[PDB]
Amino acid sequence: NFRVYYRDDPVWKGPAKLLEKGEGAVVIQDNSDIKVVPRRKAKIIRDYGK
Amino acid sequence: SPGIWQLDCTHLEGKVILVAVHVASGYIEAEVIPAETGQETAYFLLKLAGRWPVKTVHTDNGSNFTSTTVKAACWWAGIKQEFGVIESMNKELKKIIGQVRDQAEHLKTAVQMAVFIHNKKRKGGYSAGERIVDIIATDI
Amino acid sequence: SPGIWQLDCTHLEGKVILVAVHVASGYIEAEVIPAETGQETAYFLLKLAGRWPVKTVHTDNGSNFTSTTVKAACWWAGIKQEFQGVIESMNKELKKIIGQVRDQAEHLKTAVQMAVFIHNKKRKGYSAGERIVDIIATDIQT
Amino acid sequence: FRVYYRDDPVWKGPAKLLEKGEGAVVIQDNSDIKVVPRRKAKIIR
Ligand SMILES: Cc1ccc(C2CC2)c(-c2ccc3c(c2)CCCO3)c1[C@H](OC1CC1)C(=O)O
Ligand SMILES: Cc1ccc(C2CC2)c(-c2ccc3c(c2)CCCO3)c1[C@H](OC1CC1)C(=O)O
Ligand SMILES: [Cl-]
Ligand SMILES: [Mg+2]
Ligand SMILES: [Mg+2]
Repeated sequence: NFRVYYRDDPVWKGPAKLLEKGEGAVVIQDNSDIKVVPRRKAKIIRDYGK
Repeated sequence: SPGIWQLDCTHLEGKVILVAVHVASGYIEAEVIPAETGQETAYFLLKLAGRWPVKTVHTDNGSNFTSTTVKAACWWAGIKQEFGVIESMNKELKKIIGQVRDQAEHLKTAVQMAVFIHNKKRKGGYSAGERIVDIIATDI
Repeated sequence: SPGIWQLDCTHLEGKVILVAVHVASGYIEAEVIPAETGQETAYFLLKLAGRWPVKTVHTDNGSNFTSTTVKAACWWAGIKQEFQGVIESMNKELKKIIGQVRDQAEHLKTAVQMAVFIHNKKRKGYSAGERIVDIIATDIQT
Repeated sequence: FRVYYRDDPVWKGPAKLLEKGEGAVVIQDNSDIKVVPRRKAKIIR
């Protein structure tokens, strides 16, 4: 439903699983690694086309 | 299938031409992009997906097609990615461009003239532009 | 008529958005052009004419629409030019969808195409993208 | 079969194509016989 794309490296990483959305950061899981990414450096894109 | 497309890049005069073909009809769309990047490729797909029911896109392993930006566009638009119709179409497009090249200053103008000529030509009888509209309307 | 279109330019973030609407269906196509000139307008029409059976285009008296470059493009593609409500109402509708999704993308051109996608895929059920394909295919098959 | 040209950066035309040379084109615009260089002419079929 939701997929998160992020930057750590200007190359955009992802897609990652959305674990939690905070007011200043998002918690994601890329592969087996849990990452905390600020809101400004993340893109939570929904499968709108469906 | 009415929703399968093939995309690939061809080159003329040092410029990058991104071509999309509707496999079931031969209908084509092309655009000269300033760089062969995932950002330009994803923007091309977003425009295409808003015009036609794009369900599956078949490309080679080009770095612009496997880029993260394209994956995000296909995910948002609900497009599935899979990795000789498009190759035969690039040569067909290149041939019409060479026949009309001297009629325009810019290559991008000749490209769209060639896309116009290809999509409007009947077999001998429907054109590729008529077939894709026919195939999609029947699917509705 | 299945071949009547309306074209007009709107502005957001200092950028020029050229919009084309299929009157009989409400289907839209938009593009952010680097300049509001006849050359950019003619190139847009050449892409549109290779896409749909464009027979008549209705515009205002903007200098880009009355330019010689656009007249040359309309002649080559066999397009008749005529010089309101539909495109004016569609510029506001497009701007409304862009404002709802603007923060989802860095570039304005990404938001315009997301809004074009949203507008053409929204049903009522019949969506605008389904209507133009249905209207044009009915003219072909009959 | 149609010639657009520049005499003024505004493109003039359409004019009738009479002859296409390697460095110039002979055209008729309105009732005038004009001769225009190749670089300042658009010969569209
Ligand atoms: C730059 C330029 C300047 C003047 C004109 C015309 C005669 C005034 C054109 C032009 C327009 C339409 C057209 C053709 C040429 C040739 C065949 C298809 O229809 C162009 C054209 O680019 C513009 C984006 C289309 C180009 O690439 O030459
Ligand atoms: C510049 C940039 C960088 C990274 C990405 C993505 C994160 C991988 C995207 C992007 C691509 C597709 C997409 C979205 C964003 C959001 C919703 C619709 O689908 C863009 C995008 O521009 C690209 C020409 C579309 C923009 O304007 O933000
Ligand atoms: Cl937080
Ligand atoms: Mg390739
Ligand atoms: Mg206007």
